[PDB]
Amino acid sequence: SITKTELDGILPLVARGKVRDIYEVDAGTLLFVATDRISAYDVIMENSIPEKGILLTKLSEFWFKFLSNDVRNHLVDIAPGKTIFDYLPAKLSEPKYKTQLEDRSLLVHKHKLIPLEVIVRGYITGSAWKEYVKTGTVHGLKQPQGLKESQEFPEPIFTPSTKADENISPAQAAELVGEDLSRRVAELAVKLYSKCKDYAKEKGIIIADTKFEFGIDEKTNEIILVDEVLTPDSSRFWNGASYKVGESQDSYDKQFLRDWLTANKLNGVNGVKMPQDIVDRTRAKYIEAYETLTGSKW
Ligand SMILES: Nc1ncnc2c1ncn2[C@@H]1O[C@H](COP(=O)(O)OP(=O)(O)OP(=O)(O)O)[C@@H](O)[C@H]1O
Ligand SMILES: Nc1ncnc2c1ncn2[C@@H]1O[C@H](COP(=O)(O)O)[C@@H](O)[C@H]1O
Ligand SMILES: [Mg+2]
Ligand SMILES: [Mg+2]
Repeated sequence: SITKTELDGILPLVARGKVRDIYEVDAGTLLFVATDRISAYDVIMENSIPEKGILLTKLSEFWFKFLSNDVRNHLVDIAPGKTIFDYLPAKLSEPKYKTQLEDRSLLVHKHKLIPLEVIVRGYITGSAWKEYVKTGTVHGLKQPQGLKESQEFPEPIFTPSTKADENISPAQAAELVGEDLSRRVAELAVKLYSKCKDYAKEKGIIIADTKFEFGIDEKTNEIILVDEVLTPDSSRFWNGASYKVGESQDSYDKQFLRDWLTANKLNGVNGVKMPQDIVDRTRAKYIEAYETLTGSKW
């Protein structure tokens, strides 16, 4: 398992997120390394879920391919017969480095990002449900009366956010990134979410909502799908089997972890080591999401 990548300065670091380490490959290219870290209640666990980052990378690769005729994406085309390692400095093929990178890394074009978190919600839950119960709105948008918890919205909706996160209205998104650009990302995001939500539902997973990020290629005026796509870290995954309108749903991937944290008053606490049984049960859910959605065997 890979918790924290250690590349000994071979590439400069651009960022470390909750789960991913981002390196600069060259002036036009980044390397996104998904680690096996996991977060709950906005804090990272001390220990890892082995191979989570491989599974999530491969799931993202599946979705990029699934959506290849719908949207351009940031992946660098790896030539036939080659691997990402052929596009990286030779030293990163040495075992001490290759073992940290293989199967969990994506080579991506640097794009100009549209600085907006493009959340699409298919189902009313989370902060959207809380706001709705209080004022009948979601990100300020008036909703029909009588929706029940976890109910499907009449149509999936664009509900933007700004990173720290702040739920904002569509009008505020247009202030931030321009009216026409906000309109284009909203329309595209809803199309992409709906297609993938329908596919996943037929496989038995409900993707209640998802967070996309987009770039813009200004030379072609094309919106580019970037960042994390339709993983349980970027989305709310629910078990289809146990879906019941009018109540909360278990987290597909994190409910075992959340239950254990809650039982021990560890929600939100730093430095927490998960017990082996929690690690194992959580890992098995990632493998099942990967196998069910991609049709591949792990
Ligand atoms: N193709 C792209 N080109 C340039 N930047 C990108 C591209 N795709 C995503 N990014 C940016 O790269 C970074 C991805 O890092 P990552 O999402 O793993 O961590 P984070 O956003 O800092 O924290 P978090 O774990 O909460 O997402 C983000 O700053 C994201 O907006
Ligand atoms: N941009 C990329 N970064 C890292 N791995 C990639 C990338 N593109 C494709 N791959 C991997 O290369 C293999 C062949 O994919 P493809 O190049 O699309 O034919 C797959 O197993 C992918 O996981
Ligand atoms: Mg991010
Ligand atoms: Mg992803």
